[PDB]
Amino acid sequence: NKDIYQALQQLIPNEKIKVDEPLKRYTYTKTGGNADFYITPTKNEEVQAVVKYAYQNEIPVTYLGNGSNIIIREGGIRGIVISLLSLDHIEVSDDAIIAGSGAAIIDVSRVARDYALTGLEFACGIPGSIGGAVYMNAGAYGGEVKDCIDYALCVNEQGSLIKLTTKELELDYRNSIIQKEHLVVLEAAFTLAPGKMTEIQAKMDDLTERRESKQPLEYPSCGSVFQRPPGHFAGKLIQDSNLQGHRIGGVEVSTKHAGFMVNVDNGTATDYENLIHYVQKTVKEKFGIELNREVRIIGEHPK
Ligand SMILES: Cc1cc2nc3c(=O)[nH]c(=O)nc-3n(C[C@H](O)[C@H](O)[C@H](O)COP(=O)(O)OP(=O)(O)OC[C@H]3O[C@@H](n4cnc5c(N)ncnc54)[C@H](O)[C@@H]3O)c2cc1C
Repeated sequence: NKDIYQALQQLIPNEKIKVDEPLKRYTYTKTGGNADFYITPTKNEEVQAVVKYAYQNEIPVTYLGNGSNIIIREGGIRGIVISLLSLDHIEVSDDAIIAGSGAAIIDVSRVARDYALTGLEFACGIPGSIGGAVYMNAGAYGGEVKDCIDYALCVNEQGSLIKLTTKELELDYRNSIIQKEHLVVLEAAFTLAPGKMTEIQAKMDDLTERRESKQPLEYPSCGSVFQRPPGHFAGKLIQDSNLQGHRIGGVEVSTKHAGFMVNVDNGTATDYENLIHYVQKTVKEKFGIELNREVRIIGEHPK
């Protein structure tokens, strides 16, 4: 690894490279082992240089946002982890808004309101970054990143810049082309419609109230873990299986929303995975229905 470190240092400012860095310090779930290399670029060129280098030497690269939609094993991640959290700009021009993939979508949603632009109120409570939102076509309460996005600037695994328009992004229900061909999102552009701020505020206020009353927003958490099985709702099945409150390590099935797994007591990525297995097993026994995992689990098992 000496070799990679030395090489990376030839390509990007040294202080932007952290070695054997515990990811639990940065993930929304507060879990995750060591990242061999944790890079925080402040420019697109730096992302390109790192991706090209990794491609050339076959080093796996993991793109990360706020970690609100993954579970990283306690063994950490082998290779290079690029955090896009510093690519945070948000700029508005009339009805258009551009934002770096590291910017919090909630921050962009709040900028939209500041300019009396309607169309992103649905995102006032979605955790994470713009890059992650694009990756999953994040959506809530009838809204989707897809409603107002024009394009997303990305870097392919070979290190080239590619501007993908709305159609090319192939935004779908909880999916996109970012997933299918491992591109890294650098920036997203939107076009919104002028609106009446008091009305924009009222919608955000209602959606905030609604979500707060239904979700365990006060605990680090991973959101909706399972796919929805035919004829039922995963959270309802889990609840009817009397799994709410069931804990393993420091992670338990939320007593506020059975579809959520909260880190209530310094839990680990291992607890999450174990609890998932246990929930799948308990439900299958009670209803004969098999819940399939929706949230990706990455990284290595410890030891
Ligand atoms: C309490 C709670 C409520 C939630 N509510 C909603 C909701 O209402 N609607 C909804 O859609 N989702 C929801 N989520 C899920 C989550 O917030 C979204 O999926 C979000 O867009 C993830 O952003 P992130 O920065 O946290 O991504 P991460 O968790 O850091 O990563 C997610 C995935 O995207 C990739 N990725 C991350 N950044 C980039 C990038 N720049 N380029 C390429 N790939 C990248 C990663 O490799 C990984 O596969 C909720 C989560 C929680 C904990």
